[PDB]
Amino acid sequence: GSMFTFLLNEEETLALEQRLDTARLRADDALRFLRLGEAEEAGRIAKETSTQLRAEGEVAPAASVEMTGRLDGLGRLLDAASVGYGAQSRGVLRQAVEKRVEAVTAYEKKDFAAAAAAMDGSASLLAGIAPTRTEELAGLWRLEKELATAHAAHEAARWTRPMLSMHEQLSENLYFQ
Amino acid sequence: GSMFTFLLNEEETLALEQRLDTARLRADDALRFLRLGEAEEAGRIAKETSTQLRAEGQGQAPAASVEMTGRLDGLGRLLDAASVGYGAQSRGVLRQAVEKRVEAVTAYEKKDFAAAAAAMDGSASLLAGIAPTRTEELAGLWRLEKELATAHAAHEAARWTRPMLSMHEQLSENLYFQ
Amino acid sequence: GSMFTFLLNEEETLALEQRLDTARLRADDALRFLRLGEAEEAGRIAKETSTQLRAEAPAASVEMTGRLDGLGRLLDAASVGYGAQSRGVLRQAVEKRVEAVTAYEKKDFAAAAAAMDGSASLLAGIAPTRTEELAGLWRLEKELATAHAAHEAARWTRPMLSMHEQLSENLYFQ
Repeated sequence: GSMFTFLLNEEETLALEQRLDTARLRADDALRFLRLGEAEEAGRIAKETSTQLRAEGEVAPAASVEMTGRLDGLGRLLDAASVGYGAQSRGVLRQAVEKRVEAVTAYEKKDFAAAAAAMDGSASLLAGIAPTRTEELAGLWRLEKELATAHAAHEAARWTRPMLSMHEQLSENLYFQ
Repeated sequence: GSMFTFLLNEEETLALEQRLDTARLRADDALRFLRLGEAEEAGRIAKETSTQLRAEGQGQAPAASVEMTGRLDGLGRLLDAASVGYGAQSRGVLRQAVEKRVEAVTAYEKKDFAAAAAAMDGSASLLAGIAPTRTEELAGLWRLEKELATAHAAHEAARWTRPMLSMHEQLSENLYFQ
Repeated sequence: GSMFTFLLNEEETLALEQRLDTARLRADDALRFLRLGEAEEAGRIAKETSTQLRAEAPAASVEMTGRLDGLGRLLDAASVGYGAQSRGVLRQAVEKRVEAVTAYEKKDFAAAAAAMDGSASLLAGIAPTRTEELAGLWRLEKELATAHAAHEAARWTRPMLSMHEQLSENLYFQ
């Protein structure tokens, strides 16, 4: 095809990339405890990870991108919950998955408010798998929502910053503005 | 990946990509029902998804190796879901299905892609034993995985034709790769 | 400030990549057997895959990231295959992976490597007559993380040496 190559000034994001990568490892291990029926420890890890992510932390993605990421976070939570509690709680887990199906239907219609509401419903239903650990399950869902938003903002800025530089260069070259 | 991004201004290529991603979410949720032993609902979703995906593709070439790499991943997804949903009761049947997947990977490594495709169909067929009243549902899930792998490889092939941005890796002050 | 591009066909690099991709498929199917409680067959495939990988200096941080991912795949397979009866052992193993991540975050890679080995060793307890097989699974995941880190380290020296050789040929032997 045809290639146009720009030389731009680097924006370094490595320490931020590693920080989100580490938060993702932490959330994964909280979910590994949930896969073993250990909601107390899963919740404690999630609370500390959320705390650390907020303490150490322009252009926002489109709402559709936010919901794509949050759907993935809900999927991770449901999959962990299903391994950890499917021996006993398939009734409640089926309800939670049904709600996630409604979230995808809303997402497909571009009704992102209904998508977000259905996803919150899905996570609330999981409280029924460990009713003495509902705060922990709620913290796991908050962490997944927080990591989804954080990754989407980093993925947005990763390409927005160079596209803005290119756009501004072409604007100067073509219109002398 | 993380070094490439595709401009999606054509809107019809936007809508085609979102349609494939959304059919993937649908198939994932059908597999989530299978992980809970709900083969009837898993199959109902798989058939609705296949029907809609085919209809919306109407009126709209990757190597055999590329097709099979994607189909192997679809088989992997189905096996993993069935193992969570039915491993407590049907490890005997699930073991047979995985053995057939192993044979498919051997055929794939030998570049015998016809044998690979056949061995994957045998793996999926053997899965019927975990839920003998829901054998049509289980075949519907496998067809959806194959259909999604075929569609994604096609969309991934029509990728070079679309405008795109790429970042080069800097090897030195004056030397880059892409 | 003129720009020149050398176009090179790296058939050997692609073949190396596919060899690692296929070994990933083999390792995954070993883990699939573990998810079904079939530790004997899992370890057999692991041993056979490690042998084939052997017949056919990494950066520390990259190898450690790969090892942590390998440990995650092993803990996830083991939780599915044995979580119904061996949760006490598996919980201890996950605790060690958490220690490994903390050490990794501090770039204390000796402590991270020790914790990961401890995590995998604790997994042995889920199938006490098959701990050789479970150890074999973990060795394969570490060998794969070493092979990917080695591949990444030599990713540019390979085509650079090929280019250097082609330029030398054209400049001095034509």
